[PDB]
Amino acid sequence: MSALPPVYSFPPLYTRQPNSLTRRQQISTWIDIISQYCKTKKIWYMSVDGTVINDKNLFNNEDIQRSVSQVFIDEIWSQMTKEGKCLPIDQSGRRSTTTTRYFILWKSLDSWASLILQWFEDSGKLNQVITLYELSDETVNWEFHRMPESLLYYCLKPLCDRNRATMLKDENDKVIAIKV
Amino acid sequence: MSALPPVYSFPPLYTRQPNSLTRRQQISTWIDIISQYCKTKKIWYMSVDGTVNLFNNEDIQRSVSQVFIDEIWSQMTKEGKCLPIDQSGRRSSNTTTTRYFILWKSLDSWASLILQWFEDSGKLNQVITLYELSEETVNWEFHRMPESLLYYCLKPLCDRNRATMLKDENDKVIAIKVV
Repeated sequence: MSALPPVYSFPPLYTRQPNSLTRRQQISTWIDIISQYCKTKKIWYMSVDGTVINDKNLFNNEDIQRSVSQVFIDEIWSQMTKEGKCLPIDQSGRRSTTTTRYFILWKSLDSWASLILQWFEDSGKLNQVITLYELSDETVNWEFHRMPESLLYYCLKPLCDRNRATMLKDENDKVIAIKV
Repeated sequence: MSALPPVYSFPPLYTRQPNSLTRRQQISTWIDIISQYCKTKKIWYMSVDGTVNLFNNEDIQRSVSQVFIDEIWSQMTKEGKCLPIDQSGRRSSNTTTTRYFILWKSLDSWASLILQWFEDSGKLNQVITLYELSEETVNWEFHRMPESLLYYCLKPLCDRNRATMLKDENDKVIAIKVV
């Protein structure tokens, strides 16, 4: 129960800082604000310009009348990407081939992998075949509930490695369900 | 969460901001940094100048002006995030407040957690001292809290008629019973 910080309204933050050292910190702060934000609002996608997609822009502070330059924002993303805090995706899968938006990873993919895997066991379904769609129905209500399927797919992949699961695709080789 | 946020190293923060609006936020950010710091390092006292220090960033080579710091404290005091005290107990600004009791947890809040322990330990009728309350049965967030400050968290219990305090020959609260 938190979302946006008090520093989120501190102007000097929106101004990029000339200084390898400083900028390095300032960016972390932003990285951090992002995760915390998406996390509490249970959001998953962020457009490169900061727009939030809903299963509303975080770099444009209306109240403070300030906005982070795209130039900086980009620095923010890469940095966040280098750190594994976000995932570059295009009109669908992992791409940073015209990456259009980001999958904010406040929880590692492997981490999500576990929590989902967990669910499966903590619900005995550890042998059945459930779809990704139902993965986000009434039965689910762990942090990952409502997570897009495309992104859900990336959280399950870890289960395919670690040989704990097998995915099932439809006629158009699209993952639709999975058995763990 | 560490003792210091990433913003703790963001210079612009140490510079006071000319602006009722802005400063107001900047201060909250500092208030916040303090609580969070003290909380995780399980610290309780902070000297007005910041000695825990926390206002003098060595790595960043930057330090908040006392002027600002004072604004920080009052603001933090208005909010009830801290408690002003002289070498003794609660003591107002001028009235020689020498240090602060950082309230990362409201007094009423602490009040509850302590009350809680009592019930969660059935001792809800006995007479335990503040010393034992701080120093081998206690291990909730309040474990190790100074007695003087512990006293202020129990007071709420005297109000709400849930407890009675017992002082020694030198009218010093030593124990308490919170039936």
